[PDB]
Amino acid sequence: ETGFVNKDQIAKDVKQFYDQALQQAVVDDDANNAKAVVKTFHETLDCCGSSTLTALTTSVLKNNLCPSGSNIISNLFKEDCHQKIDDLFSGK
Amino acid sequence: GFVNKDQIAKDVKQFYDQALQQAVVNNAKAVVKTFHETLDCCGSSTLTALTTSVLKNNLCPSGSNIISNLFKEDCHQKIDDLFSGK
Repeated sequence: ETGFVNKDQIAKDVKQFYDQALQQAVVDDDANNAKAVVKTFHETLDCCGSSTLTALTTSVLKNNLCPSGSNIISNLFKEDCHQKIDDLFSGK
Repeated sequence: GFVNKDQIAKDVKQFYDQALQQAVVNNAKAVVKTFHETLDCCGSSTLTALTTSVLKNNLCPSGSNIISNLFKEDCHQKIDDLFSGK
């Protein structure tokens, strides 16, 4: 209900939703929707991968799930998607 | 343990709507501006009066693109698009 949505919980749920989509996008060759979801998160939030899934990030990059210009080294110097999700809900 | 796409999209729209209300009347202005800039939108078709205030109070980013699609691609649509992968 509008007026009762908790910030910590919604941020947790969005991070979980993202992690679910990323895991499926990597493992499921027919997961056209999951791949589209993570591509949209990555482009919208300017991120690639998450801190809970660091061992996946190179597979994520290889399979063109991150925006142009994203690469292994450059991504190490960027915040991960979970931090970007926190920033969104915190207004930073 | 799965987060349902429709439920989380609904929750995020409600989170935005509350921030919009609070901003027009805390950190609500920063939250609204962040949503607007990140999602490339500036209000909601369901909250037209609040949308007017956003435009009068510089809480919306620049672009003919934003304005041409003010309600055609509003923040609720952008939130839907985020969770649906469009």
